[PDB]
Amino acid sequence: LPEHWTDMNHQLFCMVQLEPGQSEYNTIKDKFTRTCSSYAIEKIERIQNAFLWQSYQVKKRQMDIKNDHKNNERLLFHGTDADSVPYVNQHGFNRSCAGKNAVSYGKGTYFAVDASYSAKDTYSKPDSNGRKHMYVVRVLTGVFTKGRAGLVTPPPKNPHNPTDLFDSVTNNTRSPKLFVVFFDNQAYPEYLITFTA
Amino acid sequence: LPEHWTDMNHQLFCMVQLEPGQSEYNTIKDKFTRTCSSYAIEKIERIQNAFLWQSYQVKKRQMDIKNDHKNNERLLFHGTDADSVPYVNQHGFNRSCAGKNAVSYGKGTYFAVDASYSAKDTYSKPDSNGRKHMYVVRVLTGVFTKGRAGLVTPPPKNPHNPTDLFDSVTNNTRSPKLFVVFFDNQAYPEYLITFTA
Ligand SMILES: NC(=O)c1ccc(Oc2cccc(C(N)=O)c2)cc1
Repeated sequence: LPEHWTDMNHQLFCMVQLEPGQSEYNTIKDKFTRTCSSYAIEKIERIQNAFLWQSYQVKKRQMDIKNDHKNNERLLFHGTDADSVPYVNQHGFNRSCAGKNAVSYGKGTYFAVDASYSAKDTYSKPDSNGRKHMYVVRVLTGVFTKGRAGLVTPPPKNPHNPTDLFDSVTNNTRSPKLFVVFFDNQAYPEYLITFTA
Repeated sequence: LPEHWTDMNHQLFCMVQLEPGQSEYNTIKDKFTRTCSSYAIEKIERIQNAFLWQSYQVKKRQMDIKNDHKNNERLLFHGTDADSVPYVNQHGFNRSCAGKNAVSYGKGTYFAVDASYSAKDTYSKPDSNGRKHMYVVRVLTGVFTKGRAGLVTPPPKNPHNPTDLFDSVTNNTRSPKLFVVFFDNQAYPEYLITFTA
């Protein structure tokens, strides 16, 4: 487990409230405010989930071996409803629970490049207290191609070798604004931003 | 990587045909003929998939910690069509693939206690030549409960803590004949039996 995590005292899961003025808080606030300067952050929690971390780090090492010295990992955003937060914190992103996106590039879990996209009420639905929830997520985007609405897995790189897959798909390979992943443990929910108008 | 695997010349995937009449072949054959003695076995292959094995073993160690005992694994059967075999050998079982058979106990991957159940033509579909395909699968069934139609994950053990889930579901808790799992890397395809009626 990473050495800068708080001691969890044999526990397997903890949310750690960050302090404004720490580089760790300030980098996430800045990444968010870059496209959502109209909203205000209530708090930023670091998600310490030992099992999700272990399974994700195994998938990352495998994709680092399989791919040719790629940057396989991106830090992306995911807006969701309050009712989903306890499940995501504990169990991560389940494609079987994902909504149809208004532009579908496949049946999987969607992640945004820009906080502004995730900040829409469609994704980060305001709870009964007007709190919106957005995860900051390590995603194994790996080698990607433009997706299509029919996909239940990423497409093959080569139609004559149908099992050798792209790692993820995007809306546009030149100017990616979203990624879709189709496997468990391809995404680590690292931070939860709680925010308001 | 387990002792009984054979050398892979630094490769990460191999299908290894078992030698008839040796101890490993005999063991797997006996599990099949216990309920399928009227069938003809053409061959048995050991599936040596390093990445699938690693991801599965990580989930096993996690479930052994969580359940506080090491009785979490069962050896079960899975019949499928010839066209799904390459995908299962490389990627394992995927709840998102199944646009085919019934899902009465939930939208997960189905496994049989008896080879005779998996030997049905609706699962192990005969190809042009009457060849049928069935996997022998290590499944992390863990603590299980009765399933029902529409489940996307196992139910919670107590709805007072709705994120602490059962590991799998079954048709019948007292005398199970099938198990359903809802997460990637909860099942390792260990052997592929090629056979005919
Ligand atoms: N009662 C049901 O509706 C039912 C659903 C799926 C079933 O599928 C299975 C069960 C066990 C194994 C296999 C298989 N693919 O080998 C398929 C069987 C019964």
